[PDB]
Amino acid sequence: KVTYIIKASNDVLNEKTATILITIAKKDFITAAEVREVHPDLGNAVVNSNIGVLIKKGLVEKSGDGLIITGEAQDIISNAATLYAQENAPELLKKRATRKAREI
DNA sequence: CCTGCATCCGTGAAACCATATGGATTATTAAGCAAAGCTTCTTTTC
Repeated sequence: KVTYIIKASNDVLNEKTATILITIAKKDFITAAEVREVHPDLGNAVVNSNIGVLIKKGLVEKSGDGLIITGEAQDIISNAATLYAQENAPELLKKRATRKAREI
């Protein structure tokens, strides 16, 4: 899960901003009060510190009240589900028959 | 010199040679593209 996140980010993160990053990429332009709501274990300035890291890294930014990742963090998520497909859903990553097509 | 008349000017109702030259035009090809067509997964029927 966050193994693929922090591993896919080359360990630039910790688990707090990992699951917060799952929350931000999970619903587009959500409020940080919902982030603190689904993270009751973390403090208000702990969540705001982790958003200070993602803003500090420039991944998650605002749109007025908006909160969303950029495309590079999106590539980190898609690599995370890629390795999650390599190790957790192996037959989901498959391929069917391919047409040639035409023969002389 | 300055008063006094005249006027008059405005003002409206050839051909060629040569030499670059580059920009304009044409051809030629790589990319791409919409449309078609396999391949498998559901969906509907008896």
